[PDB]
Amino acid sequence: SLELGAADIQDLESFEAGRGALPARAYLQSDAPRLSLNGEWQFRLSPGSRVAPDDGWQLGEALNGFESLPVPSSWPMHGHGAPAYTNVQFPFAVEPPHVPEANPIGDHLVVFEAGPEFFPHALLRFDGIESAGTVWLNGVELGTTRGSRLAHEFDVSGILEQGENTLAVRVAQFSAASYVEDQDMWWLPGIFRDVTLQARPAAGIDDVFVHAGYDHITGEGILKVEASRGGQAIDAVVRVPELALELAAGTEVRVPAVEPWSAEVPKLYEAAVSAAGESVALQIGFRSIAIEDAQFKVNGRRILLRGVNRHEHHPRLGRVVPRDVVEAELRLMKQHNINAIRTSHYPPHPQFLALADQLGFYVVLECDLETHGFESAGWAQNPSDDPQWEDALVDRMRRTVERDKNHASVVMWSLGNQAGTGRNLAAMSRWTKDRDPSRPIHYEGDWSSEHVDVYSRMYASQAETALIGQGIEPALNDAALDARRRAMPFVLCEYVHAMGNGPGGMSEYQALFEKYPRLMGGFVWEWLEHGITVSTADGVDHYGYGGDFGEEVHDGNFVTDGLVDADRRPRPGLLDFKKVIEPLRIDVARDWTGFTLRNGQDFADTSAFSFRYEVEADGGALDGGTVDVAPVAPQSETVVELPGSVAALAAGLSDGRPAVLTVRAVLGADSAWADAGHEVAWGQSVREPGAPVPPAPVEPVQVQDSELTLGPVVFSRATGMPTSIGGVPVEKLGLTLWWAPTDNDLGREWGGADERPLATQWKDAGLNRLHTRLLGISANPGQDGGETLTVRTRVSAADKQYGVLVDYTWSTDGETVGLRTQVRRDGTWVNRGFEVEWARIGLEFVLGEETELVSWFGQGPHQSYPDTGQGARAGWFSLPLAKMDVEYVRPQECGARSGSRSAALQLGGRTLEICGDPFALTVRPYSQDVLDAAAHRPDLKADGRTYLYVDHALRGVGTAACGPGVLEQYRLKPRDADFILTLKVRS
Amino acid sequence: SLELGAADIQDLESFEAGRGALPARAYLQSDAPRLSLNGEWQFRLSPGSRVAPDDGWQLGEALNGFESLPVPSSWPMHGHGAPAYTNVQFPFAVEPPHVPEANPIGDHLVVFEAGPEFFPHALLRFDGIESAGTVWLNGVELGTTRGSRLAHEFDVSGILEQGENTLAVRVAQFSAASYVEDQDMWWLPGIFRDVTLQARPAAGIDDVFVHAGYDHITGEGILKVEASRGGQAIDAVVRVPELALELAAGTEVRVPAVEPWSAEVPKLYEAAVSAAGESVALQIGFRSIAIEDAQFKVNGRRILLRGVNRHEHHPRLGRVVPRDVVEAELRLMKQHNINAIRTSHYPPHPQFLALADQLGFYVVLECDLETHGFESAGWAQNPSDDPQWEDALVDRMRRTVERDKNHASVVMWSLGNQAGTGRNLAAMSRWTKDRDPSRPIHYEGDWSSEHVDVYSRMYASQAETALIGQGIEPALNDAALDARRRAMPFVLCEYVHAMGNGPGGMSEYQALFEKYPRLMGGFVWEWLEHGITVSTADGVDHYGYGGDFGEEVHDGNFVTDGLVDADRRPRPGLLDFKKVIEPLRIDVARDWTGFTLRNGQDFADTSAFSFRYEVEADGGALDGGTVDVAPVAPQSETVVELPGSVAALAAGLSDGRPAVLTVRAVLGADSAWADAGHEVAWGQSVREPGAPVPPAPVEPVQVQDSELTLGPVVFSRATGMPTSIGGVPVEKLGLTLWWAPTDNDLGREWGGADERPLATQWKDAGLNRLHTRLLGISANPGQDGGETLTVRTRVSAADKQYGVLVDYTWSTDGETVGLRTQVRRDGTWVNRGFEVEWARIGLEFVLGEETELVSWFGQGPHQSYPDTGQGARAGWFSLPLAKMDVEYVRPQECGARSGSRSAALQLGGRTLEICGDPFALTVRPYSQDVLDAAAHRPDLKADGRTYLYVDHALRGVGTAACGPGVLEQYRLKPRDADFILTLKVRS
Ligand SMILES: OC[C@H]1O[C@@](CO)(O[C@H]2O[C@H](CO)[C@@H](O)[C@H](O)[C@H]2O)[C@@H](O)[C@@H]1O
Ligand SMILES: OC[C@H]1O[C@@](CO)(O[C@H]2O[C@H](CO)[C@@H](O)[C@H](O)[C@H]2O)[C@@H](O)[C@@H]1O
Ligand SMILES: OC[C@H]1O[C@@](CO)(O[C@H]2O[C@H](CO)[C@@H](O)[C@H](O)[C@H]2O)[C@@H](O)[C@@H]1O
Ligand code: NA
Ligand code: NA
Ligand code: NA
Ligand code: NA
Ligand code: NA
Repeated sequence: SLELGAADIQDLESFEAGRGALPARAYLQSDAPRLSLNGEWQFRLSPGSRVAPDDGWQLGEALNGFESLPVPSSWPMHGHGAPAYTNVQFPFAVEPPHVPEANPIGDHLVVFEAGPEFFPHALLRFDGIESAGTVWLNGVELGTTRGSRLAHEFDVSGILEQGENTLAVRVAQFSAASYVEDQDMWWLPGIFRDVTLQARPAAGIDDVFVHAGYDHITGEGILKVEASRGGQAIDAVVRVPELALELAAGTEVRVPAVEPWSAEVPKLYEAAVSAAGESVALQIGFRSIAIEDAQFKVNGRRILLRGVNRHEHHPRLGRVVPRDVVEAELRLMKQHNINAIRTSHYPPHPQFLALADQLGFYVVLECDLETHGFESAGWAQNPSDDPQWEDALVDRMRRTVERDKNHASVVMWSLGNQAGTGRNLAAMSRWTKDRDPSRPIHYEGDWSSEHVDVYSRMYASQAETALIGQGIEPALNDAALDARRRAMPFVLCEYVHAMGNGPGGMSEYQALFEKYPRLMGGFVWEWLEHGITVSTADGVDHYGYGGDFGEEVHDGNFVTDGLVDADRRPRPGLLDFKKVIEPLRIDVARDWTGFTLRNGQDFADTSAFSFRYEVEADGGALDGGTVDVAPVAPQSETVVELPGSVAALAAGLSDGRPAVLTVRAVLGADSAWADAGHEVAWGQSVREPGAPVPPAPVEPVQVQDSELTLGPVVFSRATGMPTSIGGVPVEKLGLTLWWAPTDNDLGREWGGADERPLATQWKDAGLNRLHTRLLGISANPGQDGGETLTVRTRVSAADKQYGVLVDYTWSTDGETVGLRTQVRRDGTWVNRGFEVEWARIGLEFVLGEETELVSWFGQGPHQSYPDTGQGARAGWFSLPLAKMDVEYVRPQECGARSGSRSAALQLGGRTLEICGDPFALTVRPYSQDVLDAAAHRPDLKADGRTYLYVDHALRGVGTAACGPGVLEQYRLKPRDADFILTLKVRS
Repeated sequence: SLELGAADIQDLESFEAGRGALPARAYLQSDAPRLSLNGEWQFRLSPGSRVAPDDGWQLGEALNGFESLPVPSSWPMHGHGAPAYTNVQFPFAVEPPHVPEANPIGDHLVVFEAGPEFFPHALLRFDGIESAGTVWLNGVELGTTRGSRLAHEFDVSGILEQGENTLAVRVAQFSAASYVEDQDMWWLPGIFRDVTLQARPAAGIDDVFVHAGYDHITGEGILKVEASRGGQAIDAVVRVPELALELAAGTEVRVPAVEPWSAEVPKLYEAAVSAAGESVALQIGFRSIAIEDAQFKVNGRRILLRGVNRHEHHPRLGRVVPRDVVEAELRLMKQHNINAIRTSHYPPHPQFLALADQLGFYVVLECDLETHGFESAGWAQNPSDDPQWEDALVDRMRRTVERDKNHASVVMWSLGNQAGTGRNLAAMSRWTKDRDPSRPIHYEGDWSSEHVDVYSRMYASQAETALIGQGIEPALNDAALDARRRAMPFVLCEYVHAMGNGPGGMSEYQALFEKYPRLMGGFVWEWLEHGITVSTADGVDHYGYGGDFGEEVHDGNFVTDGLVDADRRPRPGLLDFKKVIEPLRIDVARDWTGFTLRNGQDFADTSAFSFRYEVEADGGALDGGTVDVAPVAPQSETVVELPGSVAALAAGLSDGRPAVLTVRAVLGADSAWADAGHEVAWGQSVREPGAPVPPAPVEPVQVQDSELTLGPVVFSRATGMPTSIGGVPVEKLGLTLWWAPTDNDLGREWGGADERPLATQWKDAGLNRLHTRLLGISANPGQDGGETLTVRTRVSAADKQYGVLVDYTWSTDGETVGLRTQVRRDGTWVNRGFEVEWARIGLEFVLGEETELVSWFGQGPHQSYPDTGQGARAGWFSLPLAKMDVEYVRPQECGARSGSRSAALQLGGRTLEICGDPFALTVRPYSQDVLDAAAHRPDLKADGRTYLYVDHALRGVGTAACGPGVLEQYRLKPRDADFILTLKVRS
């Protein structure tokens, strides 16, 4: 037997959990001495175990090939190898427990000083190593770690020396554990969380288990704080000053009155549990969780989960998320009305839990387990059902539960994610129910729900959710399991996939959540895009995604699928989501006399809010103020009268003058997560502008050799298109039916016998390559010697027989231009046996000058499509051209403003104004073909023109990248259509 | 009505044939004065009719915007616009008779002098204008042309002036006629054939119709030469000096003895038909065509068509094919045993016909008609069935037939190609049968064969051809039409699609052609690749194809699908085809005493051939000479004894010494198409070398820290791979299962429920991204203290569970290395529900040095795959590395030499030798991933290494790009396998 490295590889292929570690326990704030070893370490990378040197480097002397590296780190974020993104696919051959030969081996070393306070007893703590670590101290092997997002501690008593010590950690990227860590995210090896030296004084406390229930009938707290040392219960004193409590650890007491903890009102009581040699500081939130009548209840009430799935990602540091970024993003979530977080799909940094307790989120704390890439072989060799993996998988769940069991914010334990069904998941569930019966068990991966307490699905359609909400979904084959599941409350652990332009269809889910008590709510997939900052040639910065780092196998931009970008800048989807889940409903009376107010919170009344009104018109604000609202109880409603001035202003409005009344609920005072005046909810009533009246056609057509003139518009006699409007140069005018595919349009819709993505259906149909034939140009009798001009055209694509006849009828009184567009199908829009859907029915104006400013009356400020835009409110908006765009990582259709009544483009010295019945407005400095061709933002280039899109109809954007496509009501099937616009140019 | 250009466009949209032209007639060699106007014209291009100037340019004075252009020309070959390639797709919206707005308009003008010999009467002749011409002479409109590959003539009497004249031609690229000219080829507008001024003397001859039949019972010729003027029969004298004939035009006579015309023996008699004012020169071939007993017969005998489809293309001049290129390519065809040409899919240049008469080809003369792009709408609006198109389509057939009706080589008229079924095709057939009953009618497009005389298909499988050959194919629904068709002979007008590496499966068709009299044979698709020469940055030259010229819609490299490249360099497919269709069969006796000889010709005996033998061995030729063969009649056979020296040499051969006896039939004398010694047919008998005997394993394994040594091979202990063999650096060794997809592998195979191209099946299966895990390395007891070395590995791909266990067992005596490779499936090779096929079972050696020379014993010199290589003969070959490659336009797998027994690579100072039971050999200076990624030849780059492929098994290459995929016997399904090689290095 002559091959090198067999012992190292045999360890990496082990099914066992780590070796040599102390018992799993809680992460506890203690007064015991501690020393963080975070900082600059020395690092050496080898390409595999068989060539990783056995050169005594653990002793730290004469190190050849080492360089400095910050720890904690994801080491491919610092030039060592490269990030690699796969979704489901494993990046190595599926032969568990075997590892590939190409397996980055990172040797880590740091020298540190240990003072006398770490003797006789201390330990070393590692809060995360991806995926397999071997640890030596002063050349002595302490043990190994498995479970990349889990904590390990090693006793160093009698190995640590007073004074200088050398810590050495060999980290393998891949191991047998990789087979159970197949989350959809970047593969990033490293020592990516804290390394800590902790003294273990005699007569100390190793573990604590807080039990703090709430009796919602009596208002009492039920408190018991367990404390142990070496796995044995110990004498300790628990003190809770604010509740006047001094009690023994280990005894259950009834606190006469406590204020209960919820995400809405995250009341925490400071406490300490003390033994002779060590004191632990705790924050106690009293709350009880119960499943009753097919509802998930906290403190006696059904709650609504307004959730997101939170991965840990940083665009420059990988899995290392700085604390200030964590604090800021949780405040951002609260500021967008989120009340719940799922830790997809592993425990977070241990510091996250106290922030969730404090700011207030319902947390689904999920174990580090995912075997998704076994699905493609029918789950053959799945670790979840393989007896050899039982100890490893129970260990993951044990470490998960033990670390975070004291936190009020944790309201469910999750076994893992997309790991199939199997006996080891049952073992993990049984262990958890025995250890901590206070929290229900979640696991979507087994739809029978045999070993869980809630029925969880991901991306179930709105239709299926409505059936589940009514308790009428199809039965399981097993009657006993069906009865159990039908009595469970239902949660969407992932829904309304937020990739690219979208997500559409959020309102339809939310209406069901509000209607059906069995529905717990849902967690958007996902909070953040995992973009990785990259540099172009001129040092331009942009986000990269799958395949941008040389991966042989990858899943492209599927890692950029979030409500916020990697730097936590909101995508439009977050602005819409904030509105969808707003915790108050404000319905403003049509006559502006008042508003109906429903408090949708579960526990809090409306006393935290100030209720403000404003009336706005073309010239700005006309009236505004605040109104007193007696506190509305949770789940109750009332009618609030507005001051008489408001309705009087509505009564005096001249007909056709637009005006908007907005009623807003804002924070009356600073909270922990935002300042006074922060907006939480709103409602509006709009007095719409009258339809624009088309101008009298009193100008005639002036005919020249090659041009025609009709008031302010010049036409080409060869094309029939305008070449200038009031001096503004027009390079092209034509019909649009297509847009640059969104991420959703690139996904298959599994619903019918056509599984081509919409984008492919469009390409096959030629919708991206329309051409127009001129049929004729004629002038017609207008008014008082005036003439209208009708240009007849037909739009089709090469090699297709279907088309649309498009007639433009132009009229002018000399200042205002009337444009009537009529579209008529000529032949059936069917291609490859399937009917062709359209993205829109609209016009593209290509103008020969650049636009500096875009203003409009309609919905804003951000984009809106038929099935999105909930956060776009009625008003007057004005933006520089650049701010009309949306910086999605892969450029795609975006930036449309649906519901526009008027628009004004400032092209240098002129202003082009458009009016009509509702239209969507888009303005870009590059063409649709440039947008579609661009894979990253630097691929976009301005060409000196303005591309102006005026759409009479748009389709929805849906969530077809993962989950439901566009709902039926928002699909755009070929039809005949006609629409009127007016245009005019101002200097 | 204000749009510009409506009259021009109305003409372009006309359904009528041209206007103003003289009656269609034959192309005739006359003594009437003539003046070619070919030469430098003046040319102006406009982008469409509506902007094409009406500026009096036809008068030729004050021309603004004109530049010189050669005529004839395809004008996009000279910088004016660009070539555009589509296969089926129309490049404009399918709204016949309407034309797109983007429609290149080329104005052509030339000034010329007309002497007195062109008065009083002359005409102007245009032999081709694509697609619509309007002609003016001295400002007077003569008429228009429709039918791009058809001739038009215009009477200029009284318009032509003595002295200077100005000819003006406006040419539209697209017209209504484009709908009926949808051939799979480049769209190339232009005046692309001759322009001629011809005097029409009084008492002349306008048309001639030669009837020259052959009575094969009596040997008589049946001759009647019709002559007419102004459409009326005239008095003229026919003289045929060689047959001692002087007869009146219009009278049928019986010539007592004539020598008949065939492609094999193209006897032509010179003749002249003379009136008082004009004499026409003719070449008369006597031959009669008959369909009898479901056979296509010429001169009383069934013939075998050994055919190609000939387009007219030139890589720098487009549709203009210089005469010297025509002459050379027809000689090249004869030199590759071709005897038949289909003029796909329009009449050729008129000069082609006399060359075919002279050199000898059976010609299928096809009308300019193809409506293929209507198929995708179920043939809705197909012109072939639209009454408005009757006159246009009958006109095309009339001009087709009238031009070429005097040529003996034309043995069938074809109505067109892929034009569906319809009443206008029936009209064309009826017109043709009435006008010229002497030639059968061909048209594949209507499978019922209602209006034809032969049953024609394209790309029918070998299986279906065998059924048709036996007369047992499934019946038509209509019993009367079925009876008619079952009594027709059967031709493949297109088969064994020759795109890229291939075509495979030619032998299986040919065996059927020889077995079944109903089978007429077939015409390969196609003779030439339509590559267009393009230049890179350093002025490197390469061929471009579809999409390389900016086309919005195109069909890529489907235009490069020929037996020869655009410069008429043979592809390997032509070398194989020559052998498949060789007209003699030579079967050499195993004992080398003689050979069996079958004469497969239809008319000629074997007297044109010299029969040569040669015996070759490792040291070169050992014996050779000629042998006398009494002439063998067509379709007969004989046994020919070889001189005794040959068998004596075979008897004396020491066992295991390779030697090859080749018997060849060459031209005994110069022919019109090749020189004496040109090889026509051959056969071989090979005395195979014994299996190489593996060396005694008497060397032990020498173990060092990181390396192992076993005689001349050094191994890495980390990988188990050799790092040098006898000093030759080895960078990598591993198993191969994949190759860079051929054009055929990129085509769908419609046969089963998996319609993914093989290339896609491979990509989905990960076959292009294999990885290898090392399982162990061990030494084992050899002989006399010697050791063998077994390296155990497993090959798989990321995210897959299937693999193959590959064990390498190495042995050496110190000079020769034995390598045994054993492959064993581990798990089922199924992916996405379908079994994964392999391209090969082989080894890739990546050597760290360049190869200058590759030599081998096996088959050669050119490439061979399991279902190709018929033209590769047994022998010893040696080539510089560059000449191992094949210059396909899109690089792809190619260059394998199947059937190799030994190989020698010269890498500088060393020679690496490989021996084994048969293996395929490939050697390249770049990797497979470079080959697969390259879209054009300049994308290939040498990297300083040698990539050496030794394959124990290969799959076939088939013709899946269009037609049958790999036949079952040549498919390579996953299996277990083992194979032995020996290696040794010489300095
Ligand atoms: O295919 C549905 C079926 O598969 C199971 C495991 O057998 O769940 C797996 O597949 C689901 C569908 O892709 C995933 O949603 C789930 O996460 C995964 O574990 C069954 O539970 C389910 O009935
Ligand atoms: O970082 C969270 C932090 O944001 C602050 C200050 O920026 O909150 C204010 O700022 C937000 C920026 O959009 C406002 O949207 C928000 O309404 C406002 O309170 C801090 O107060 C908060 O703690
Ligand atoms: O161009 C046709 C022309 O080729 C010639 C001379 O090249 O024929 C000879 O050349 C061929 C080149 O490969 C040989 O393969 C062929 O065997 C040989 O006769 C002319 O004779 C022929 O007319
Ligand atoms: Na609910
Ligand atoms: Na994702
Ligand atoms: Na108040
Ligand atoms: Na035959
Ligand atoms: Na082709």
